[PDB]
Amino acid sequence: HWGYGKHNGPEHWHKDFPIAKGERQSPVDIDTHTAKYDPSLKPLSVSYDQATSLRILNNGHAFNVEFDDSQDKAVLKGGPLDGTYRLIQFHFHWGSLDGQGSEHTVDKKKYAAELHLVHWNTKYGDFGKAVQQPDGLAVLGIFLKVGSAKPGLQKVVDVLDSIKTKGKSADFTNFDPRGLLPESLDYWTYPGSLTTPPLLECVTWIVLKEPISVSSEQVLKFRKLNFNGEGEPEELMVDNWRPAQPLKNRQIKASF
Ligand SMILES: [Zn+2]
Repeated sequence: HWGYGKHNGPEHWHKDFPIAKGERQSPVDIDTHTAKYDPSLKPLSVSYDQATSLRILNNGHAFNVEFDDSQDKAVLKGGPLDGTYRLIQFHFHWGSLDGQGSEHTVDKKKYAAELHLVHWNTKYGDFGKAVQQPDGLAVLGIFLKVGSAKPGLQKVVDVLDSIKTKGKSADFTNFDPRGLLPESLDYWTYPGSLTTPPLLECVTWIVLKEPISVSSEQVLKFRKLNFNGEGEPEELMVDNWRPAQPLKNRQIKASF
């Protein structure tokens, strides 16, 4: 029964998911002055040319674009990672207002939204096994600021009318996730967690320094989605972000 409201939101999650107060929770504030350049970090390798998108789903918390991860088609390698991580889904977190919506912050700055490209370590064989390992997932996080339209986002924006409510899905084949990336792959990296229940501590976070720009009309369309199911009272899907969590005994490393 978790969500983002006063009564079921992030301040409540620890009662069902005690790891909410754990040692490696996400997101965090990235203090750009404290993050250390790690000259031994490799360039990220983002290999999305064979990505096979299947479906888009309103899960009552966000919308997920899901990929065929039955083989090594779209993978993330390099940077801080050992081995091959397969793309399984992406989703966003966003705000009711342009001044909030991101989960990570940069020197306490909040962006309008944040894109999460979720990958799993193929050495664990399936996604459900991967989330029970400390190096099971790699999530590529990309900030969204409101400015110019992102052309490669518009196919996603166009289909949101067809998945307005919780449990609706639509076929979403032949979507190229390369169109959501900024020019630069400079990043920050730290060990953390899923930012939604069950809050598992299985994620290597890779957060790109360069935001992408989306238009006010693009993010407006995200805010027309509904948290509720069809035939239930309308609740706009806005402010589906977890606030920054204590850094505790962690260092954020910069690739640049
Ligand atoms: Zn996320």
